[PDB]
Amino acid sequence: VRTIKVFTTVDNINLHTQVVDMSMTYGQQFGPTYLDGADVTKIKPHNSHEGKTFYVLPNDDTLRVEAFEYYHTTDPSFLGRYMSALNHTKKWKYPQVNGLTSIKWADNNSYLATALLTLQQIELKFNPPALQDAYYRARAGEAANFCALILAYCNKTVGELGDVRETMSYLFQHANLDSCKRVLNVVCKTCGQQQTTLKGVEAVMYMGTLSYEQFKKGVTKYLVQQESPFVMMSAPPAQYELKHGTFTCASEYTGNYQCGHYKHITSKETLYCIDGALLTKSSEYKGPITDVFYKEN
Ligand SMILES: CO/N=C(/c1ccc2cc(OC)ccc2c1)[C@@H]1CCCN(C2CCCC2)C1
Repeated sequence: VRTIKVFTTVDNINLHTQVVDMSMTYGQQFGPTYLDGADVTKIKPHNSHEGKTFYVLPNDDTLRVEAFEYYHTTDPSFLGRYMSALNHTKKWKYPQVNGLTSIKWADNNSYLATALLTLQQIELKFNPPALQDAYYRARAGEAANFCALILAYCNKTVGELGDVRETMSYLFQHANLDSCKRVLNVVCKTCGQQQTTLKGVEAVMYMGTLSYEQFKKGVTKYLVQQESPFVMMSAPPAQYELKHGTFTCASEYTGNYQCGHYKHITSKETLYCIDGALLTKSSEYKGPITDVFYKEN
């Protein structure tokens, strides 16, 4: 009997040595099987597959535990959806722009590129090891896996239209933000002392205005005390002037012909508009901004 040695895994951390009969398909021996995102279930082993690592679906307690510990989800479809996305994201190009990893436009990924750029400029501790590992690989230039995971965790497929604010929110909900806090106080002369506190993910997000200067000053009138490493402000896309040094980064959204497109503006020594692979540098920027991110120092 002709056989080769392969490795199976669900996390690419614990590798399980397996002997495969080249006469049988991977699906008959392991079940649904993947190589770098490609479904090889109906494929028989090639000699080139010797010593390669293959993803399989967790069909036993050992693989289930390893999967849950690594991904922090029980969704049985997660790994399949992750692999399906990876087979595309691995083919995307990831150019370095101004020291930041970006994505060349493909499969309507402007929102992912903009999120990827933003994530590199804020300090975030993910709870799932899968995200934390891919996060640091993405910051180093290898972001194909991180992008595939974002798609999987957000229940979005390659090519699906997406929203940066949504994507950031759902990723924040897989992060440790327990120390973040936003204390709100009612501004009144007759109501006395009225305060409520938002803790966790709610404290790092706000919808309604883009300016932190205004948000801090007011809103009935509410005084705000913000204690978070970062804050994301979102508002309907409208013409908005981005002044250098007054923000960290921002998302621009254009809706020409109801076909959306995102660009990323970051504030470095000057303003940089990163549109996928494209880069435009300006001292001033006016555009239809919809998200602005601010960092604590
Ligand atoms: C015309 O786009 N309007 C948008 C929008 C509308 C109301 C908002 C109200 C807000 O606070 C009250 C805060 C943000 C808001 C944003 C987003 C802009 C970004 C792109 N999205 C698209 C929707 C599907 C794909 C992406 C749509």
